Amino acid sequence: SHCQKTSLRVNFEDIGWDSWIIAPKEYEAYECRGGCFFPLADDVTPTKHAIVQTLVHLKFPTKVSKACCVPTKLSPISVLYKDDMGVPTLKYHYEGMSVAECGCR
Amino acid sequence: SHCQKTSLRVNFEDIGWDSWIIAPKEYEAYECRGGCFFPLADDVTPTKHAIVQTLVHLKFPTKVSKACCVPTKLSPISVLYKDDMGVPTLKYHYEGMSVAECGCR
Ligand SMILES: [Cl-]
Ligand SMILES: [Cl-]
Ligand SMILES: [Cl-]
Ligand SMILES: [Cl-]
Ligand SMILES: [Cl-]
Ligand SMILES: [Cl-]
Ligand SMILES: [Cl-]
Ligand SMILES: [Cl-]
Ligand SMILES: [Cl-]
Ligand SMILES: [Cl-]
Ligand SMILES: [Cl-]
Ligand SMILES: [Cl-]
Ligand SMILES: [Cl-]
Ligand SMILES: [Cl-]
Ligand SMILES: [Cl-]
Ligand SMILES: [Cl-]
Ligand SMILES: [Cl-]
Ligand SMILES: [Cl-]
Ligand code: NA
Ligand code: NA
Ligand code: NA
Ligand code: NA
Ligand code: NA
Ligand code: NA
Repeated sequence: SHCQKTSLRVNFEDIGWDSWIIAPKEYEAYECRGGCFFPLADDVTPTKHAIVQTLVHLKFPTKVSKACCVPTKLSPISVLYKDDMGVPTLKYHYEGMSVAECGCR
Repeated sequence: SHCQKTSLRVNFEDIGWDSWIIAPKEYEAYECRGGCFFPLADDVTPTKHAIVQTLVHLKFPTKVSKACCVPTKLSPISVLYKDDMGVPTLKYHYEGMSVAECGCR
């Protein structure tokens, strides 16, 4: 029950990107679910600040917050997008769109 | 009320690091408080995945989660630590201990 990568299928029409993304209709974004708490896992790759914060949160839960599970590396997808001239263009590596790694931060 | 850097003073005795950190006693870790929601701010430097996720969260709040405000860059501190030989040693740049920048991820 710790920080890891789960599935998240994102339909572009739901987020209102349909007016400038022809295809695909949906894609697999993934998301990062899971607690950042001790005992920690081997591959959350946690920062020292995350560790410190998680501990101060144990001592002072009402004041300080836990560290979050977040994407630590991202991947491109390809998209077929409406050009300002109204000409379908391909964006081969549309950066930052899918999750490669999660971690505590 | 958006993602930004607030103060967080961390006493090493509270987190149980006192047994191997002689000095300092306390330091300024900072933390990243604030919502990741729209309308966004100019300097959250948000990733496309964070933006997509925040939108899917609006449509499906019970299922998907918001994007978190997290440290995006960190700074060292210096620490005076007990060596395994029992000899105070200085760790001049103890990396990853303080927040330099926050962002939505
Ligand atoms: Cl899904
Ligand atoms: Cl466990
Ligand atoms: Cl641990
Ligand atoms: Cl670190
Ligand atoms: Cl809180
Ligand atoms: Cl472009
Ligand atoms: Cl490209
Ligand atoms: Cl290529
Ligand atoms: Cl891009
Ligand atoms: Cl404080
Ligand atoms: Cl606002
Ligand atoms: Cl915005
Ligand atoms: Cl991005
Ligand atoms: Cl949820
Ligand atoms: Cl060392
Ligand atoms: Cl050093
Ligand atoms: Cl130096
Ligand atoms: Cl280090
Ligand atoms: Na969904
Ligand atoms: Na408290
Ligand atoms: Na390629
Ligand atoms: Na405090
Ligand atoms: Na829902
Ligand atoms: Na220096």
